[PDB]
Amino acid sequence: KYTDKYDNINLDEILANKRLLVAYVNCVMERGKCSPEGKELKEHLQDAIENGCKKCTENQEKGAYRVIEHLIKNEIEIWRELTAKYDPTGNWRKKYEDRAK
Ligand SMILES: OCCCCCCCCCCCCBr
Ligand SMILES: OCCCCCCCCCCCCBr
Ligand SMILES: OCCCCCCCCCCCCBr
Repeated sequence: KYTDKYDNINLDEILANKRLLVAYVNCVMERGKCSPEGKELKEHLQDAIENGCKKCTENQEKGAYRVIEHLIKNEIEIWRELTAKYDPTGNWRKKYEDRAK
């Protein structure tokens, strides 16, 4: 089971501040420095894609959808690079895009 120690981080504040959001994106894309939380996310994202969040907490599932919907609607280029890197066979791309729409 993934740790819940970072589960009280306010995702709304991150999504509303481009500088904060880009820091996490560059970390997960393996082109920028990581915060402790960013490193933890980077280290579990591939696994979560392979098993549909089987080890995610309820807060992580809810938070993943919040972040993903925001990217699909407002940061298309970021969404595309993330899904291409972590989900190259497209297990979830159409499913999340359909929900967002
Ligand atoms: O439940 C919250 C734990 C994860 C803490 C990191 C939040 C990062 C959210 C921004 C992700 C941007 C796409 Br890489
Ligand atoms: O259905 C595929 C899920 C895609 C999003 C997975 C988010 C994984 C969150 C990992 C949290 C680790 C603590 Br920082
Ligand atoms: O095709 C699926 C690609 C999934 C990439 C989205 C990663 C965003 C995860 C954010 C984690 C937040 C949980 Br608090």
